[PDB]
Amino acid sequence: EEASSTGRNFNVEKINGEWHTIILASDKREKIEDNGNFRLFLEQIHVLEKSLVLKFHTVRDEECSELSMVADKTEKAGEYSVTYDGFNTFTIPKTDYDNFLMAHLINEKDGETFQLMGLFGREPDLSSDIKERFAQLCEEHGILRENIIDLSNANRC
Repeated sequence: EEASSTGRNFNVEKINGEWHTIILASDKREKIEDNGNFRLFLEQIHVLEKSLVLKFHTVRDEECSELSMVADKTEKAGEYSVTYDGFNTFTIPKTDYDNFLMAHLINEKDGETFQLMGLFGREPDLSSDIKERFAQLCEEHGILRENIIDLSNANRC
C-alpha cells in the first residue's frame, strides 16, 4: 500500500533506513544541475520522535562530500522544516515505504522561493513506470520535463 506523509494512515517509522536519489526536479533547474546546492544524493533517513535525520552527499568532480540535515516536524501533519541554503519545508506526497518515496520541498531564501521534488528508491534505480508517475506529479506542480533530471546513473560514490 501507498501513503502520504500528510495522510491519516502514514507510518513514518517505515521510511527509516537506506534510500537513493533517483530523480530530482525543480522550477529552478540551476539548483539541481552540477554544483547546485540541491543536487542532493540521499543515503539514509533515521526517523526520530519529532524529526528526521537525513544523510546526503553532494558530488563534484565525482568526489563525494557528506552532509546531514535534521528536519523537525512543523505544525502541519506530514510536514518537516530545515535550514539549509535558506528555509525549507517538505512533505512526502507519496511512498510505498519498501521501494519508492516522492518528496516535495519548498525553499525560501533572501526573498526568493523555488520548489524541489525528488524521487528516491530503496535500490539505486526504479522502474520506468514509477519514474513516469513521478514526472506526472511534477507536472501537477508546474514542473516540465526539461527541469527533471534522472540521477540514477550518477548516485554512487
